[PDB]
Amino acid sequence: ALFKADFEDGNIGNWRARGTEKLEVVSGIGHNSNRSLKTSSRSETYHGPLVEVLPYLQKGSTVHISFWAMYDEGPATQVINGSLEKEFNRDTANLEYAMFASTTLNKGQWKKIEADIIVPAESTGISGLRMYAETPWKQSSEVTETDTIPFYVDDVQITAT
Ligand SMILES: O[C@@H]1[C@@H](O)[C@H](O[C@@H]2CO[C@@H](O[C@@H]3CO[C@@H](O[C@@H]4CO[C@@H](O)[C@H](O)[C@H]4O)[C@H](O)[C@H]3O)[C@H](O)[C@H]2O)OC[C@H]1O
Ligand SMILES: [Ca+2]
Repeated sequence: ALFKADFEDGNIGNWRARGTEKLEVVSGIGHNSNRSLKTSSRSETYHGPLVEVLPYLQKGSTVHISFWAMYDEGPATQVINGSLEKEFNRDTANLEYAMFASTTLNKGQWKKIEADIIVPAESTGISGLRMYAETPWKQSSEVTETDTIPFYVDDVQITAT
């Protein structure tokens, strides 16, 4: 148990948007609970809730990340991805991204996204590693309504292996 977010305290914490989207801890919508993190006002596939997690982890280790996600408007099914944003040498202009997991969700039902991930070693110069959720990438030219639907995440956990 290295990191846990259940949002039951109502606090956004260090969770942030990636662009112009809106994040809000809502009540009355949750995974077997009353609170969760809603992301809305998405206008890119890459808009989604993100949190910095490097400080919780040991560089050079393997950890297990999971979370639950739900959407309740738009298409009948939609893919949601779990991804990592990585910063090296404190160079904010040259960020990297990787999908670590993907599942197809049915409208209105909660489902788990999970995978092992590798935390790069110290000698890489890694300086940020942030987990986030999104829909499949993208492209601004081609982004649609179904791609940018609002969605909920809950019960985010990272664990040792
Ligand atoms: O292996 C490939 C993967 O690397 C790739 O991952 C996608 C890479 O693009 C990601 O979208 C990025 C997200 O960051 C945006 O920058 C923001 C916009 O400017 C400011 O508002 C803000 O400060 C920045 O954070 C960037 O514009 C956008 O392109 C996407 O989420 C990843 O899924 O996927 C394809 C694989 O082949
Ligand atoms: Ca919750």
